[PDB]
Amino acid sequence: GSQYFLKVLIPSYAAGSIIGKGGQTIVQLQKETGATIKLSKSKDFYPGTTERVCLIQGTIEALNAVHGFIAEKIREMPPDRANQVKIIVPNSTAGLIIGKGGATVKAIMEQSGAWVQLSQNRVVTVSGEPEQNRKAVELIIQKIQEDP
RNA sequence: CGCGGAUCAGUCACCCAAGCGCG
Ligand SMILES: [K+]
Ligand SMILES: [Mg+2]
Ligand SMILES: [Mg+2]
Repeated sequence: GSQYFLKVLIPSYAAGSIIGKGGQTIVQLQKETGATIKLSKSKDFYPGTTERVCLIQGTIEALNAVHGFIAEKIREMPPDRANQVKIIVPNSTAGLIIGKGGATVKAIMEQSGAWVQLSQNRVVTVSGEPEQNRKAVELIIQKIQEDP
């Protein structure tokens, strides 16, 4: 199957619950999706964040699924960040997500009901309700896929 | 590459050190 990458920012309070005791949860998730998942270590934050990074590699569907799981776990806090997803895209993909004078991010936001913003990489922050975020991430991933 | 799993890690896995191998 065709393999793709997704980098997601995880607040440190959520990492415990996505790895699980002795790694059980992350293993299961990797085994069930076929995805490979790597978190940066506890104090390895994305430049100018307090967030760890989660490298996911797998099929388009596995990326949406892994990210769906991560979102859920983040939604169970120890305020703004409860309902955001941040992902890291190459400048190339960043360019594709925006679109001619912002047409594309506007289309995405219409289709999702999410509020999407962009900060050699940029972080994309998606804002809204679970199903809204999940929808926008699907469109974003689709544009990760389509960039050669 | 395989076994291993120091130290880190506080739901902490994978990766990574010693050490011991197979090719
Ligand atoms: K090993
Ligand atoms: Mg091992
Ligand atoms: Mg080794």
